[PDB]
Amino acid sequence: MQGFGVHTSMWTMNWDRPGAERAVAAALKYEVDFIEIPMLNPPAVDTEHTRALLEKNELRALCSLGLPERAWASVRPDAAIEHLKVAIDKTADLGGEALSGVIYGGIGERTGVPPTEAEYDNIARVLSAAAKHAKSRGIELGVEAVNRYENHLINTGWQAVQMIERVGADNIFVHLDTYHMNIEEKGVGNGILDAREHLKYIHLSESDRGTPGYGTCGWDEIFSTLAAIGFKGGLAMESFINMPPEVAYGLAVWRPVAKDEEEVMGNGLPFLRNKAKQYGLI
Amino acid sequence: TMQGFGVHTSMWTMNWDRPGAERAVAAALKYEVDFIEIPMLNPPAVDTEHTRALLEKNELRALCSLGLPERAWASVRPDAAIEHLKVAIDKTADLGGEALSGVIYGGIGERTGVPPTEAEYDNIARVLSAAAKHAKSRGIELGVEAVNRYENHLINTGWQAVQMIERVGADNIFVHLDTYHMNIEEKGVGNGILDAREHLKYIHLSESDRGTPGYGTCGWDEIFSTLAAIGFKGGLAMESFINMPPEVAYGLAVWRPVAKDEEEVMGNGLPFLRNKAKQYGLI
Amino acid sequence: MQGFGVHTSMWTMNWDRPGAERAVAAALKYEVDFIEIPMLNPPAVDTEHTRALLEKNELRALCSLGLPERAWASVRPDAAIEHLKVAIDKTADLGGEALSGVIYGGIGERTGVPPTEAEYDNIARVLSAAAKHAKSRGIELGVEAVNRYENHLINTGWQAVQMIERVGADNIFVHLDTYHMNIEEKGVGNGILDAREHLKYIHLSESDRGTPGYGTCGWDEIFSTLAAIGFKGGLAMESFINMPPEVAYGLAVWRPVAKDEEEVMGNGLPFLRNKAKQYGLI
Amino acid sequence: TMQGFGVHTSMWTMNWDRPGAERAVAAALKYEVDFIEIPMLNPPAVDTEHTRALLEKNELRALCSLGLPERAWASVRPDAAIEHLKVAIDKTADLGGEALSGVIYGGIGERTGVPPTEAEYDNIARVLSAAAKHAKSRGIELGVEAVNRYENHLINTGWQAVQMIERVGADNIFVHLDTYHMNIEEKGVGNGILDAREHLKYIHLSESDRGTPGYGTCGWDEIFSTLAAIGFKGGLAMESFINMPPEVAYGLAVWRPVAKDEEEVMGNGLPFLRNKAKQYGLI
Ligand SMILES: O=C(CO)[C@H](O)[C@@H](O)[C@H](O)CO
Ligand SMILES: O=C(CO)[C@H](O)[C@@H](O)[C@H](O)CO
Ligand SMILES: O=C(CO)[C@H](O)[C@@H](O)[C@H](O)CO
Ligand SMILES: O=C(CO)[C@H](O)[C@@H](O)[C@H](O)CO
Ligand SMILES: OC[C@]1(O)OC[C@@H](O)[C@H](O)[C@H]1O
Ligand SMILES: OC[C@]1(O)OC[C@@H](O)[C@H](O)[C@H]1O
Ligand SMILES: OC[C@]1(O)OC[C@@H](O)[C@H](O)[C@H]1O
Ligand SMILES: [Mg+2]
Ligand SMILES: [Mg+2]
Ligand SMILES: [Mg+2]
Ligand SMILES: [Mg+2]
Repeated sequence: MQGFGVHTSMWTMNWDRPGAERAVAAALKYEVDFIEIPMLNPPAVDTEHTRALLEKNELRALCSLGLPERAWASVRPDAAIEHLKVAIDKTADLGGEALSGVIYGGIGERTGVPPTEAEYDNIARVLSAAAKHAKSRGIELGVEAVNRYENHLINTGWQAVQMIERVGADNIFVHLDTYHMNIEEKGVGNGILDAREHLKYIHLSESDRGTPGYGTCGWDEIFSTLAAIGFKGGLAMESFINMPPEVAYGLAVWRPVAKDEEEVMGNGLPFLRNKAKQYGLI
Repeated sequence: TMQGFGVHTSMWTMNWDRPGAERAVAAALKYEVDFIEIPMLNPPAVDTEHTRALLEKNELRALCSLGLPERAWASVRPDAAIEHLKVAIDKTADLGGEALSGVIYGGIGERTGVPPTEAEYDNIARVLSAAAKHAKSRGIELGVEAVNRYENHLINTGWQAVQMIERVGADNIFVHLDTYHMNIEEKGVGNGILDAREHLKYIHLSESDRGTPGYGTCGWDEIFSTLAAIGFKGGLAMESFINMPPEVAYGLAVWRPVAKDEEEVMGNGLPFLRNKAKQYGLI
Repeated sequence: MQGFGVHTSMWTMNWDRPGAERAVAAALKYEVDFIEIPMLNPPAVDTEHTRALLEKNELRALCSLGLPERAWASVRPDAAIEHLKVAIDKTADLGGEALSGVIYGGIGERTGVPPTEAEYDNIARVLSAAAKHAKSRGIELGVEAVNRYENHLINTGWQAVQMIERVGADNIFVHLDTYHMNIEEKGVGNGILDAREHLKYIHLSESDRGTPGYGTCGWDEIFSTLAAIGFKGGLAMESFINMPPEVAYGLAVWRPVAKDEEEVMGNGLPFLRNKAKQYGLI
Repeated sequence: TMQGFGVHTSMWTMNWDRPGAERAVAAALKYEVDFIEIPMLNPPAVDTEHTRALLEKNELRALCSLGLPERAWASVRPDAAIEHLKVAIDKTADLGGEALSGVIYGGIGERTGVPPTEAEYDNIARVLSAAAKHAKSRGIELGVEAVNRYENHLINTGWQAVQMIERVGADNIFVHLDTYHMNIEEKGVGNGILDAREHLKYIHLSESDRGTPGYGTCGWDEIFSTLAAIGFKGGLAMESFINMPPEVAYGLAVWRPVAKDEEEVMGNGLPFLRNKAKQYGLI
């Protein structure tokens, strides 16, 4: 994945047929290169319809998800493997090139105590099996580090890399998110540095999930460090103008992040494209 | 109105028993602070006279802070919240504290999955009006600390805190901001200070990862410049989660160390904050 | 002045008839509230044409200059007074509301040692005379602090305020410039703080004189501090893009500051207006 | 190959005379820096055996820096520049210095009034080629420091510095950046580091007003993150003009104190920079 993309919560709450149409049409208005589609209810996704829309409008895609509690990999690894296999198949069927996000646990997952080796061992077994299935469908898997309040297992670039190393697959990458790094990284550039050998995808998300350029993220540090490590993967926006219901409780958007998609896309995407030009990103 | 620099004593003591109070006051003297913030996990157990004597002997000012336990969350159990707050207010006053602050309007862990409602805010306002009257009768103030979306769904920004203060209509409730929470919640960190400017009397100076101030993602120059520009008169209180007791830490989503040790946090973070306060004239 | 404006150097440094027309046309294109008119040669300005242009287009204006060497106030105060009187009359007659800039000296002053009381006494005598003339024509005067390399006399907000106190006039204000403050102020907000009782005008200029938003100025600190002191004066964008070479060389522009006007105005003005909205200056 | 932390000796002495050398070396030991950077502005006046003995006695490494005097500006008087640089290189080597850096291609305060020309750059390239051979004969390297538009019109950015190193084609010339200069010249400070990454061996960590690092407008987190990202392994050196060498004062434009004294800059600035280097995993 290359260039600029948008997580489709910018435009649709649910990836149903009307929502897919609405999101793809909106993406065309902004000349982005790809979209990121939530894979939160895999049997409900009409893959033939989404593939038709993507190919007609010359858009690339990937999918992302968080695991439902019934299938959290850390404690119910057999259910997690079965869920990920279905999500991988649907991602591949619609033409998506990867399945990323919190593929190792829940959005809002917490035991109340620090993560344990038994949990990480379960996650490793799940991701090893999922990565084999992904290879059979020709897609990659991404592991997104999220903040301490959304998951207790993988919060930093360094923890994400440790899991990629624990699994020992060749088709799992690290996915970072500036909103999460703004909380978790001891200096935001350190997350990028720690993840550099595996970093293929980054959510350029403002500190309050609003408009990039108008929060507390350290954008100049972020873009300088991406340029320094030779980043050439996907640059994707993530702003919860709409909230997918299956993850709303974990994402904690209790008030509007911005007025509407026109504001976030009209002000945020030019800011990010201009910063990528300024620091010479590949 | 607290003045100068202080510290939240969690780095030495979250259980304010007799040895814990001595340990915390000894730390405050070591680091030469102007005041301490005393956590009240269990208000009834506090020895008010021992603490009062310690503060007076050492010319240390203090305030107290807490969050409501689930049995007393104001949004849903306002009668129980009033009863909890009355005990904490009396203990604060009797030990010589000048205010009770923190998440006095709810608890860590509140989340409905939807936006806060008028019904919830009505209950919070009734609780804070009763608590404010009790605090007035004991000659202290109350502070409302805005915390981030994941800890509570009701008061996350300076502007929401001010709206609640206006809803209650008391004269002795102020806004308490926290740079760690503002780093998530405010649309530009200075905007929390700007929105709260008529009521801001206290700020937690905490790094973005609860570690060492100066070494994270908080915008310290914007924070201190904006405090100076609004003419901030109030407590500058350092807050770090280093050495917090495990069960408290886990409740605040601390799953891994926030910093190497106290010598990193206090040896690097306190001078950073004092230097910034001098730089921008807050001193 | 209130709202947003532009220093017209991007279209005109020589305020002749076609230059005035070109600048007012640009002001309307970018929907600004006011223009800052450079006065390289005050005697040559057609005051009636400019006044009619401003009035017809509902545009407000102020003027600015730096003193030429024959009239540097620190050493040639009588000549400085004569030069300022002519500029003040031209400003008032064209409908301008203030004369600002380096009205206390010139670009290129440098003794090699710290500024002296004798220098400051001559400047104060000049500004006292000029302020009285300005008052008789109904306009104010602004003192722009500029960096150490351009002039050795007034570099910080606090130095500007000390000169306002030394003169004792009631119609002189402080004019700050983010490009100069980025060098001179010990934390950029401190220039605004120190000048808070007298600050009525600010040049919003990137650190390299290029595109605001894309440099090393601390824009969030600048706008938050302006909001916090209750700033109600002019927000004026300044960029050296397309400056006439002669003038550019005198300001040490040895290479392009930006790609073109489309970059500077198309990226820079929205950035600044968005920041002003974000922090409630509007 | 300088490494670790060092200080430009204007922190402590206005001239590198015998009393000034003793003062500066003594102060450097008090702060446990790894090296000092000695101005080479009056080469025939430097007592090289005295400085060598002090450095060797106190286990301190050193390099030298300069700006060319107008009589020997390389862009217009290249033969004089070569003769001046040969003397400066010889004295640097005699006192045990490992490199000669700074504005070795022109003046501090050099200005024609118009943009730089190819003929000026041809002269500089010829000078630097000849100087680089002499430096190799004495076993030291040369550094080219980009400085801002008001101090020199020829080399202002990392990218311009690299273009000159490539033009000269000598393998013993490195790029030397300075955060005070990059704060003005680089379109985003990290771009200077990125542009110079193949040749960057030395950086002045100098605050935006030449005062205390951490208390100005330099983007330190961006600076340190980008240094770490490019694998920087050279010298990290402070530059604060507590004292002003007279031969460059007019060009450096320090008209008012940059800070209270050296105790304030070293006491607050060096720990800040060391802590940032640790934070981003340089040191
Ligand atoms: O940032 C995230 C959740 O905090 C993830 O990026 C998540 O939103 C997935 O995309 C769900 O589609
Ligand atoms: O920031 C806070 C919780 O997130 C509060 O400051 C908390 O630490 C309590 O009041 C502790 O007394
Ligand atoms: O910033 C400035 C010079 O450095 C001034 O603003 C200058 O542009 C003149 O006054 C222009 O009229
Ligand atoms: O930063 C500098 C001058 O602007 C340099 O470090 C200067 O010291 C010369 O290059 C050597 O003095
Ligand atoms: O693919 C075009 C279309 O409009 O997409 C949305 C879907 O609900 C509609 O049934 C279908 O006709
Ligand atoms: O002046 C700013 C401020 O918020 O004004 C109101 C006052 O209660 C506070 O002490 C002070 O910080
Ligand atoms: O090297 C020791 C010493 O003190 O350094 C300073 C120099 O002026 C003195 O002459 C010499 O004795
Ligand atoms: Mg994300
Ligand atoms: Mg707090
Ligand atoms: Mg200006
Ligand atoms: Mg330097």
